[PDB]
Amino acid sequence: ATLDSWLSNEATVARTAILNNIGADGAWVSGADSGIVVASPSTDNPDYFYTWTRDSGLVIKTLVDLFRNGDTDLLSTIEHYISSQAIIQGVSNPSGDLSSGGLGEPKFNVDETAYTGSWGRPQRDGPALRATAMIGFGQWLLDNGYTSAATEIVWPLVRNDLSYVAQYWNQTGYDLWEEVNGSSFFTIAVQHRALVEGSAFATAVGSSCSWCDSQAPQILCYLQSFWTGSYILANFDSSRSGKDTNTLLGSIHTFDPEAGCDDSTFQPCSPRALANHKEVVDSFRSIYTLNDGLSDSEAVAVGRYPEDSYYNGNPWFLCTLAAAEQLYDALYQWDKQGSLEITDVSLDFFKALYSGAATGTYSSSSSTYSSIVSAVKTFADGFVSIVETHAASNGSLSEQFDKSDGDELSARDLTWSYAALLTANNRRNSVVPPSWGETSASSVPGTCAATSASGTYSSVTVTSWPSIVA
Ligand SMILES: *[C@@H]1O[C@H](CO)[C@@H](O[C@@H]2O[C@H](CO)[C@@H](O[C@@H]3O[C@H](CO[C@H]4O[C@H](CO[C@H]5O[C@H](CO)[C@@H](O)[C@H](O)[C@@H]5O)[C@@H](O)[C@H](O[C@H]5O[C@H](CO)[C@@H](O)[C@H](O)[C@@H]5O)[C@@H]4O)[C@@H](O)[C@H](O[C@H]4O[C@H](CO)[C@@H](O)[C@H](O)[C@@H]4O[C@H]4O[C@H](CO)[C@@H](O)[C@H](O)[C@@H]4O)[C@@H]3O)[C@H](O)[C@H]2NC(C)=O)[C@H](O)[C@H]1NC(C)=O
Ligand SMILES: *[C@@H]1O[C@H](CO)[C@@H](O[C@@H]2O[C@H](CO)[C@@H](O[C@@H]3O[C@H](CO)[C@@H](O)[C@H](O[C@H]4O[C@H](CO)[C@@H](O)[C@H](O)[C@@H]4O[C@H]4O[C@H](CO)[C@@H](O)[C@H](O)[C@@H]4O)[C@@H]3O)[C@H](O)[C@H]2NC(C)=O)[C@H](O)[C@H]1NC(C)=O
Ligand SMILES: *[C@H]1O[C@H](CO)[C@@H](O)[C@H](O)[C@@H]1O
Ligand SMILES: *[C@H]1O[C@H](CO)[C@@H](O)[C@H](O)[C@@H]1O
Ligand SMILES: *[C@H]1O[C@H](CO)[C@@H](O)[C@H](O)[C@@H]1O
Ligand SMILES: *[C@H]1O[C@H](CO)[C@@H](O)[C@H](O)[C@@H]1O
Ligand SMILES: *[C@H]1O[C@H](CO)[C@@H](O)[C@H](O)[C@@H]1O
Ligand SMILES: *[C@H]1O[C@H](CO)[C@@H](O)[C@H](O)[C@@H]1O
Ligand SMILES: *[C@H]1O[C@H](CO)[C@@H](O)[C@H](O)[C@@H]1O
Ligand SMILES: *[C@H]1O[C@H](CO)[C@@H](O)[C@H](O)[C@@H]1O
Ligand SMILES: *[C@H]1O[C@H](CO)[C@@H](O)[C@H](O)[C@@H]1O
Ligand SMILES: *[C@H]1O[C@H](CO)[C@@H](O)[C@H](O)[C@@H]1O
Repeated sequence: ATLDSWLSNEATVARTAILNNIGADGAWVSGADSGIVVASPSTDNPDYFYTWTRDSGLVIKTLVDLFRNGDTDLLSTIEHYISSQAIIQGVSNPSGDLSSGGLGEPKFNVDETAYTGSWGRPQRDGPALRATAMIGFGQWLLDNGYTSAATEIVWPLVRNDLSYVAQYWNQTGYDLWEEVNGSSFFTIAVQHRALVEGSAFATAVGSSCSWCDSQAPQILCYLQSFWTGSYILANFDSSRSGKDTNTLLGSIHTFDPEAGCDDSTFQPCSPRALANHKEVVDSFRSIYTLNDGLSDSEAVAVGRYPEDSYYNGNPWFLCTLAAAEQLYDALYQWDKQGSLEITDVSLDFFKALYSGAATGTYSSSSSTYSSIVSAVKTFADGFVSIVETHAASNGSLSEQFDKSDGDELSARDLTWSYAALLTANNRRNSVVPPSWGETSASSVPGTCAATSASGTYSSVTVTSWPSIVA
């Protein structure tokens, strides 16, 4: 009643707020160039008035999906983004130049100039995310007869990012939270996905990605090492416990609606992703006063990692939403399959929600299935109610919400917060993203090798966009 309604409304605010944070007509970000996604309009305490390759990549993939589903008015936004990326790719920065590491640079100034101070660089997820966002649009272009745009503009840009992923996946860098210098799950997971989908896209435009092909199975191989036997290790080279919403994000951003409950790829309904979900969420239950009194069967406010001290370490809107989004994704998957399986690995996850849980297979007409899917949906929705509870009255969503009183804190109107609302809502409604080919890319090689493949680098110039109609 309350929730369903709040969401319809929030989805509208979320779409507007996002556009307000994109140049060069964005109402909140005067100064940002055309196609530049600003993290937040907050210029002071904290200063988030920059454009991050990850943030923009995530937001744009979200907008691309809205567009393909009928939000035709987002066309110019997407086109501006792509054109801005042709320029950014060639900007010389502390990470290097186009062909010498430049692509791994985390953030840039909104005016498209390099950010030259000290930063946790490089961040190798960036290029994989940007490539995923473009491939989605490039697919639309091929399907609607704009073959030339797809082949001469998108492909060349994706080609750069994919060469980067193939070349450096096997090197340390900073995590998505920009603090741990090592090897991180999220990064590895989104890289694997980009290579696979880059390869298919390349073939579709009449070309190839030999380096996509040789490296994908190796990244997948390596990805298996993050499973500890209990949960997904967020990063190697860390002294933390390793329980981090990074791993939830990793699953949801690599969710393929055609995939079964594959452990190799950590799908939302995979026993490993389910076991992981409980361990990560449970880590926040006793550290936030806001969670005081809630039982193990109830949704709680979720932060990044239990050890977080950032602004004292508080719940984040996007983290809380990720916790719900994974569940909506699993429900979808179970429904499509027509069954749900409970294993020894996922028993704790299920039992906390449905105390009569026992291992076995449960068809969709079975009493147990109905019992579990209801409890799961209720649980997922509870995460969303927490968000509704703490959002501003006009719908404004901040980065964080206070661990004790739930007031909004840290960067205001965070673009990533709004994109996270949209995808969770979509998933809640059975609106899923296009497949990335997970079904021909979940086989793990017998032996993992520490390797790379060098692709090719070439600067792209976007002279003009054909007069596309949608
Ligand atoms: C829902 O409603 C909310 C509530 O109104 C809307 O949010 C508000 O949006 C406006 C813009 O439309 C923001 O205005 C901008 O404010 C900053 C200053 O912000 C700091 O100070 C604020 C006030 O400080 C005093 O008053 C408060 C009020 O009670 C006291 O609490 C304080 O103690 C002080 O006494 C303060 O409110 C701000 O806090 C918010 O942000 C922080 C940090 O991110 C959060 O932690 C907080 O929780 C809180 O959310 C903040 O501390 C100005 O700097 C901005 O001016 C720039 O932009 C103008 C145009 O937008 C321009 O005219 C100016 O010249 C200036 O331009 C410069 O900066 C731009 C970048 O932003 C550049 O692009 C530009 O080139 C140039 O360099 C602006 O005035 C409000 O801060 C914001 N308020 C809140 C509470 O968030 C919200 O948008 C609505 N949502 C929807 C979906 O509609
Ligand atoms: C480049 O690619 C190669 C090839 O894929 C990568 O090499 C593999 O590296 C993984 C990760 O180190 C490694 O797996 C380790 O094997 C050890 C021996 O079998 C294990 O002792 C070790 O255990 C850690 O991880 C477990 C989960 O897998 C945890 O349960 C366990 O507690 C350990 O975790 C703690 O210790 C680590 C230290 O390794 C610490 O950083 C953690 O934060 C945590 O505190 C691993 O299982 C494979 O054996 C390697 N494979 C090969 C063929 O050598 C290489 O890492 C890649 N390099 C980069 C930078 O990407
Ligand atoms: C993931 O993909 C592999 C093929 O690479 C399949 O064997 C598996 O069944 C799943 O579809
Ligand atoms: C599944 O396919 C992979 C490649 O994607 C192989 O390396 C593996 O051995 C299995 O045949
Ligand atoms: C890394 O290793 C693989 C095989 O182990 C090679 O094929 C590759 O060229 C790189 O040297
Ligand atoms: C990636 O790194 C490998 C090293 O294993 C090189 O052989 C390859 O040329 C590329 O630089
Ligand atoms: C990897 O190595 C190849 C071979 O030298 C280069 O052409 C490519 O630019 C990348 O550096
Ligand atoms: C790698 O390959 C691309 C395209 O095949 C070239 O344009 C580039 O100069 C490099 O040789
Ligand atoms: C490498 O490839 C790009 C994309 O086609 C060109 O713009 C550049 O001139 C070089 O041939
Ligand atoms: C490719 O890179 C060149 C510089 O090497 C740029 O001038 C061009 O704008 C594109 O970014
Ligand atoms: C795109 O094309 C222009 C030439 O028309 C180059 O100068 C630019 O670097 C990019 O390759
Ligand atoms: C538009 O025009 C420039 C100059 O010829 C090209 O380099 C660019 O790739 C696009 O075709």
